[PDB]
Amino acid sequence: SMEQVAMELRLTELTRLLRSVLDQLQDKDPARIFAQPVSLKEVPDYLDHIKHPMDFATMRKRLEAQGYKNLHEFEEDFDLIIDNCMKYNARDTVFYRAAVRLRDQGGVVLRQARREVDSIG
Repeated sequence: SMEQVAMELRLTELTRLLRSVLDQLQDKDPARIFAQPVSLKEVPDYLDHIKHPMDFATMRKRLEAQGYKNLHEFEEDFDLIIDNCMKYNARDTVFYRAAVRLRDQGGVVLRQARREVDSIG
């Protein structure tokens, strides 16, 4: 149907905007602390602690399969990256501190993304 196509074009454009959002958030992580999944070879107990692991590479795979239907779903995954780190690592660690800085800096980006998603529809 033509409606299915129109819907698919909207998803494609959302995907375009989320890719740009993703790039901007990932620049707020210059140490690449959140670039890849936590290694279960190197942190064998991780899944005892963290039930839904997340990282930027995993988001990017979902993104490129057009697997985010709306900004809320994408933000859920970004929040997992931050929140998982802030539970697993103590306050006095470079990891926890990196998460706080990512959260703080990403807030700005996500605030305008929401306006853009609403504005363009």
